[PDB]
Amino acid sequence: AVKVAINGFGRIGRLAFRRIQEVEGLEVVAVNDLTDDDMLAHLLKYDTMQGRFTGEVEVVDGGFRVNGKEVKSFSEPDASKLPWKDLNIDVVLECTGFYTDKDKAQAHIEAGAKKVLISAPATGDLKTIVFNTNHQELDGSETVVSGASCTTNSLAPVAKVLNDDFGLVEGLMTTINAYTGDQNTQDAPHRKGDKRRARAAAENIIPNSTGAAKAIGKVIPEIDGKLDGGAQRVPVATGSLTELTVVLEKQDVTVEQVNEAMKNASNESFGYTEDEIVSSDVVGMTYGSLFDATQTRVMSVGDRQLVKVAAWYDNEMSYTAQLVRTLAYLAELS
Amino acid sequence: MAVKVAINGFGRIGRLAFRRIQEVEGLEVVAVNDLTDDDMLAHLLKYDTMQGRFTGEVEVVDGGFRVNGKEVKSFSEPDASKLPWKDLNIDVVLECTGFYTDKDKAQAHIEAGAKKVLISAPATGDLKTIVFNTNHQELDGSETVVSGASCTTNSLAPVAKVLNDDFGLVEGLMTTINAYTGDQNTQDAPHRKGDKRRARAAAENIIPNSTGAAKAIGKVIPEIDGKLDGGAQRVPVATGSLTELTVVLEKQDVTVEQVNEAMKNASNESFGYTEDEIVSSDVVGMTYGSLFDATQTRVMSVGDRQLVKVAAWYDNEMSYTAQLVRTLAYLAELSK
Amino acid sequence: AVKVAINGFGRIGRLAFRRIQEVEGLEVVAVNDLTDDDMLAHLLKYDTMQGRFTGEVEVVDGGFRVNGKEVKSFSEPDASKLPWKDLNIDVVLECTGFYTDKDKAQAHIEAGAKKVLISAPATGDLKTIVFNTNHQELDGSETVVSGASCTTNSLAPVAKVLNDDFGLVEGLMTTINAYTGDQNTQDAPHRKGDKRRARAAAENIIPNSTGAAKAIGKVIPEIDGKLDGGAQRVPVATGSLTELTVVLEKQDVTVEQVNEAMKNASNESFGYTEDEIVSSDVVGMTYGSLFDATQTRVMSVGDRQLVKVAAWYDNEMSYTAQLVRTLAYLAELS
Amino acid sequence: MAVKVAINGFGRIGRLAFRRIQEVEGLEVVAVNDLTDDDMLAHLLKYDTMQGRFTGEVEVVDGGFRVNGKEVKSFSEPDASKLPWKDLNIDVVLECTGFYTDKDKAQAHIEAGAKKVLISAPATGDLKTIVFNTNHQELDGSETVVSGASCTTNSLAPVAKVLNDDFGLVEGLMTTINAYTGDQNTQDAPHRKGDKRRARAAAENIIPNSTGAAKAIGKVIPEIDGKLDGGAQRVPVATGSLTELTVVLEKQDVTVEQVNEAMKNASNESFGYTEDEIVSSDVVGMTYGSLFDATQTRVMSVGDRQLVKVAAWYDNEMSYTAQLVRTLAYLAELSK
Ligand SMILES: NC(=O)c1ccc[n+]([C@@H]2O[C@H](COP(=O)([O-])OP(=O)(O)OC[C@H]3O[C@@H](n4cnc5c(N)ncnc54)[C@H](O)[C@@H]3O)[C@@H](O)[C@H]2O)c1
Ligand SMILES: NC(=O)c1ccc[n+]([C@@H]2O[C@H](COP(=O)([O-])OP(=O)(O)OC[C@H]3O[C@@H](n4cnc5c(N)ncnc54)[C@H](O)[C@@H]3O)[C@@H](O)[C@H]2O)c1
Ligand SMILES: NC(=O)c1ccc[n+]([C@@H]2O[C@H](COP(=O)([O-])OP(=O)(O)OC[C@H]3O[C@@H](n4cnc5c(N)ncnc54)[C@H](O)[C@@H]3O)[C@@H](O)[C@H]2O)c1
Ligand SMILES: NC(=O)c1ccc[n+]([C@@H]2O[C@H](COP(=O)([O-])OP(=O)(O)OC[C@H]3O[C@@H](n4cnc5c(N)ncnc54)[C@H](O)[C@@H]3O)[C@@H](O)[C@H]2O)c1
Repeated sequence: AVKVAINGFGRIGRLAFRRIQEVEGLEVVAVNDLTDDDMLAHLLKYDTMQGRFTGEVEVVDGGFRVNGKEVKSFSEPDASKLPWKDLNIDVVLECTGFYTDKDKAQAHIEAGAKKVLISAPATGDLKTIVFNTNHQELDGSETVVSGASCTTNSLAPVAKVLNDDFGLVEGLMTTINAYTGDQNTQDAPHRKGDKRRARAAAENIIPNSTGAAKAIGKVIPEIDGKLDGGAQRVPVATGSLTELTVVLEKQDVTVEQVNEAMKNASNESFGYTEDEIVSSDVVGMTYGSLFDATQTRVMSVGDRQLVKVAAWYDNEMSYTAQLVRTLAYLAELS
Repeated sequence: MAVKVAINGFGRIGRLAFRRIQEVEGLEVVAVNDLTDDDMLAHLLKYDTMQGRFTGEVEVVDGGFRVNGKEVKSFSEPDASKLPWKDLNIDVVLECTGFYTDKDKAQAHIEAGAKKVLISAPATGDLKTIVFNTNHQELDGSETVVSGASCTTNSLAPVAKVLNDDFGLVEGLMTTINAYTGDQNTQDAPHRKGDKRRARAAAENIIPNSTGAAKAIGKVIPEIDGKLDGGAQRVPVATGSLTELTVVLEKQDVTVEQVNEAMKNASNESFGYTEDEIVSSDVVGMTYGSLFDATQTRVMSVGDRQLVKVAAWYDNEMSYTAQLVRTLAYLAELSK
Repeated sequence: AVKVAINGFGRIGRLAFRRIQEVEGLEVVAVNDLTDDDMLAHLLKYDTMQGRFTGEVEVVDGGFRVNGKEVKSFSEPDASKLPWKDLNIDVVLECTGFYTDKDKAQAHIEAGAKKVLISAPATGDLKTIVFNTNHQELDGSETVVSGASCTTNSLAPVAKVLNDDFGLVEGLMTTINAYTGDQNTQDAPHRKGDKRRARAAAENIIPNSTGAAKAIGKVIPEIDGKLDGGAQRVPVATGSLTELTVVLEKQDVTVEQVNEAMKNASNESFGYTEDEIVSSDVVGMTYGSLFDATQTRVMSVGDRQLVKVAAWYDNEMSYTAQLVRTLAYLAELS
Repeated sequence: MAVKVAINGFGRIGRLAFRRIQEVEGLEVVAVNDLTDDDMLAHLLKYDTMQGRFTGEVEVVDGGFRVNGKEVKSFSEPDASKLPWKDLNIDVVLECTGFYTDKDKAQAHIEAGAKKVLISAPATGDLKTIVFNTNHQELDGSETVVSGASCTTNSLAPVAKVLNDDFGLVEGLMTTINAYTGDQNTQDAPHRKGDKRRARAAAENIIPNSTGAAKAIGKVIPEIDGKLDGGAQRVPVATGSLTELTVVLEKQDVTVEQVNEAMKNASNESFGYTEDEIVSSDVVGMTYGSLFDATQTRVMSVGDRQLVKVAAWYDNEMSYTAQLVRTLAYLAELSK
């Protein structure tokens, strides 16, 4: 099996570990974080939104034992010091939020890992990959790769159908987002100077920036510059919805045509549903994006139309399932 | 003398309307009707989860409750036409039950003796739909049954009016991000109206749902009839809401700055303006019908083709209630 | 298989349905509520806290199809008008909350059902059963039985051990409960005139009465009149905790003896944990009561002691698993 | 003439302390220290999710920020000993960071040049722990570092005292059901202090946790040292909490009426009394250190053997803060 190390055993690190248990060909041999084994084992076993871990977890000498398998743990904040060469690490899943750039994540390679897959958008000379939208741009020789964001993974399959079938002129996005760990429990100073992420995450509708639409061109070059938008973070602990309002080249577009084109593009990353679901129904799903045909709207005034659509994602598990798909493909290629 | 008001439905809107009326001279709530008893009516006025403790003294007496010494008569009658409005010389009934959102049905109050009825919601039939400081001057005194429009309508109207007047509205789509309300279930359970989404645990979900606010904007602003549509996303905050509007405009080369300044230029007691990075809890209890947020203004340009996007905050409770009460005073002032 | 009808397809009724899916010898042939089949099917499929229905559901003619089997559905508020005679109903699971009385529940018997199991405490001379505490008091000649409350199923096995091993003098219970459907979404008149249940469920700590401790005599006669207490309903949508503070006859009681006696009494209804869990970790669990050893406390001043303990329960699934165990045992008899 | 206060840690307690001090004559906040900039400090003072908007004018100026024509200097210095307290003539530091909850560590402020330190939390080392209107009279003017106790301790002490004074306290156990606080994570994550329970999503769980409030009550009421213990359940409300106390007493044949009356007679500006069926949102912003709720009094009698339960509300924020600022003024007033 391909030997995987997880840097940052956080929400995405822990869910990625869970997901790897169920993909033949991949094995997590080491995790790194900023805490002790008592805490790491505990957070794997118990999960507020994603539920109890299936098998058994026991703290052992150099880390913890998950269903018979030993996993080594470390507490090394500076990634260049990690014993990656000695552990023969093939790929590092970079999930800390502190190495979101090609040169920063290069620290893992210096430590002896063959490749790095980052669990967020990242700056620098690197590929940004949404599985089943643009993973075929990987060739196996890449050393540092981005897995895009949760919002990008929800958006890209949708935007791609809109453009291929109808011709995208322009569009604006609003993502209605579960609150995340970069927000405060109570109003307090925010480390990044963000006066809105400073506010009590679970008591507020909180506007915030995102680059998912603005930077879509990294994933779909032919629509680069044609989208923008933002986020509204709201008090659900996981599960999100991307709403996209577009102008198209095709004229007299109907709801039926838009829904049908989306259904026709469905696969393991891109879901399709006509059920009147709500956000808790997407908790733990493995679709990168779940297109919801019940929310499609076409506004027509004379010859001029706006098309609006919406796709659900579990910002946690949807993204994680996409990340682990891209992980296996990157390993496959080499 | 003071305009004599009766509140039908001492719920969220009715109780807040009562509180707001204590702050406004010339209006007096003389009577309250609901489906409960005085112990409960008094308690719910005294204590309010989102809107805070009531400022005054509340005391249960025979026939109702005393508020700062002033007697309020209470009744527990579901059939509006049975109410003693003649004897109490009612001038306007604030209709906040959710069960009389129609011209003919609301006529029950007039039969019972009231002069006028103001309905706390959109309403069917041959009546005017009013957002204070957008189209309240369309009222001419002849009206006996009026709609105060919806919370979402009151947030949207002044925004849409500026967009159209200054830039020419071609078309647009709205999404409103809404506090959950009493027509939703606490736990996943069958829903009275067969709505499979309002059926779900209100404070645990992002819940899509319909709204007539954009579709029916033509009733408040005729010149844009049919040019807006949209929907809601109901989320787990107990009050406070945000309206996002994405539009196509006639004027070309529009900028963020131009839109913001135009919004600011139209500000008043109903239509507020802010450049502060506020969140939903900051508008709880505010008395603006709509609070434009200049920080959320965006412009997408691809060649000569633009989308323009704006957002205005509203406390679906106090924003709407403050507007409802301005319309009430105006509508009663026309009778004199 | 035993033919079951479910009256009230609500939180308990739907979860009992799910649970009944994995019990050979038990079959739901009919459901009754006050809504249409579309609503019923949808709420079976999708569940906010309990997750997606594991099988698959389809609306048909006079009810719905759940994995090959057909379930008849009705919309009859008056139970006496139900076709229980025609459908040969062996047991009605009474989950509406409107028939919590021996004589009231008799309507199902007149309608042609053989037995009624009520999913709550109920008045009149009938047996109140907590599975694995007193289900052997059933002899199979009973026509109407109560499955007790959620709190009673959490409290009974705890209380039994305390009395058996230490002798109960007297105690007070406080349960910290998930909010439930008898509460309002927003501050509003309450149907039962309760000025606390009238308040916004998910935005408050709400004190409220409970008859679980006061009526513990129905399940464990030897401690009748020895317990009382109340509830504090808080904003978690399911998952609850019972705390009990007692005076005991035995002297010099220690935390360790208490915990050891609980672990010794453990079974499939009464679990034991030394993990530092929180409420979301018991969501979906199948124990009626999970004793939490980390929460045991002993106060001593001279020879005088207060002993305190706590046990988790998913007021939803914990109760439901217990109700379905009682259903199967009750049905096995005549 | 004004006493010069510096607040170290402009957090939940630090900010509300600032607000409170605006009602106390002869007390002025001249300086604030934290880990951020004036943009952020000014914004968090203006807008408050649970306690509501600050009404005064706040603007960012060169040395810090200006509040209603009064200047406050701000710093961004994590090391208390490096603060310019001597230059600023600081009389008392209100230590609200959570990082100096120890006599010797808090000494850094004195070395920095502050005359006194009042810590907004329980604190280790050789110092007094003070609940205003329970034991503030213990202060004799020569204290250099003082603890203002915990929120729970302030809710508990006036209750424990009445019970002992009027009934003779044998022993008791406590559960406090608490609003979640900033020492908890928004989502399940490693916890900085290794606490596997505070590690969990604060707003989605009932979370058991320790509290020294009952166990360390002897520092406040010496005559009941060692007679109380208990813990906490942290639940998803953002502020507002309740202390439940179950006790055995020496006085026999005790009634709910005797207990409630004893509590009422003891009531003052620190210890409130209610017979209303309130919930947690009703105490948000209250200024009682403790609000006794007579509706929750219970007496369990089996033969001649009794258990007595009582319950007192507190806003863990404003109740505690109001108590801290009372102890602040009294401490400042000593030696004058
Ligand atoms: N949570 C989501 O919905 C989501 C979705 C998609 C992508 N992401 C991205 O994934 C990353 C992690 O997000 P998360 O929500 O899991 O955050 P998290 O805080 O839950 O996880 C971060 C973990 O990294 C650890 N860590 C921090 N610095 C470290 C260091 N220097 N060395 C080793 N460990 C360190 C922390 O202890 C923590 O356990 C971020 O880049 C985020 O943008 C998050
Ligand atoms: N809550 C909001 O944010 C909001 C905003 C704008 C408009 N509205 C509208 O105002 C109306 C009330 O909304 P709410 O949130 O206050 O609802 P609510 O449920 O809180 O209030 C309705 C009240 O009316 C009473 N009632 C019902 N039927 C009655 C009858 N037949 N006779 C007398 N009393 C009766 C109920 O007991 C309840 O107290 C609805 O039409 C709603 O659409 C609500
Ligand atoms: N929710 C819990 O944690 C819990 C736990 C233990 C016991 N219980 C008990 O179980 C019962 C149901 O509780 P719930 O939480 O599922 O409530 P619920 O409101 O979710 O379900 C009740 C269902 O019964 C239906 N109903 C009401 N009247 C009816 C009638 N006359 N005929 C047919 N159907 C009718 C309603 O439509 C609803 O779907 C109550 O007695 C309750 O006290 C609930
Ligand atoms: N919030 C409550 O309910 C409550 C009640 C009573 C007591 N307390 C106590 O008060 C203290 C603060 O609690 P809080 O809830 O306000 O926390 P908080 O996190 O909201 O505030 C702490 C503030 O101090 C700042 N800070 C941290 N280290 C600093 C440093 N070394 N120098 C300067 N500033 C620093 C932080 O940036 C933050 O703004 C804690 O000891 C807490 O236990 C809290």
